[PDB]
This record gives sequence, structure tokens and C-alpha cells, in this order.
Amino acid sequence: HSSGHIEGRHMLVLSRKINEAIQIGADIEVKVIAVEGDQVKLGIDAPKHIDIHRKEIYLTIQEENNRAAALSSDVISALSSQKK
Repeated sequence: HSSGHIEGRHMLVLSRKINEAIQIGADIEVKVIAVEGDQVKLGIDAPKHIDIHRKEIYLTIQEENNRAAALSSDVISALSSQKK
């Protein structure tokens, strides 16, 4: 009550056609290689922790998301139902 509530987790997709691994600031390290149709992308999933950075943000993944962002994919952008 007043916190103590699970605000879930988030996996924010980073598109990288290099299948390299992203190790930033010893907070986030992982390469989850997924099929984006014809694009290969990694994604960072976090237990909704706080995003630590130092001088200049080293993440820019979950701090762009942290709830519901659309990077290197664009789910629906305008009209999330898509009028069909």
C-alpha cells in the first residue's frame, strides 16, 4: 500500500544487425536476438528496476520505454486498433 505494488516488467527491443552484446554501465547486459521479419534485433528486459546512468545516459533502452515505448519496430504508432 503506497508502493508494494508490482508494476510489472518491460522488454524494450533494440535493433542491432550485428548480433553483438550490449553491456552498459554494468546495469544492463544482454543480447536477445529476435526476428523482426527481416531485421535482427536485441531486447533488454528488466524487473522494472530503476535505470542507473552516469555522465550521459548509457542505457537509452528502458528509459525510453519503462512503460510503453515503440523503438526500432513501431507497433502501431497512430491508431492502435488500425481501422479495418
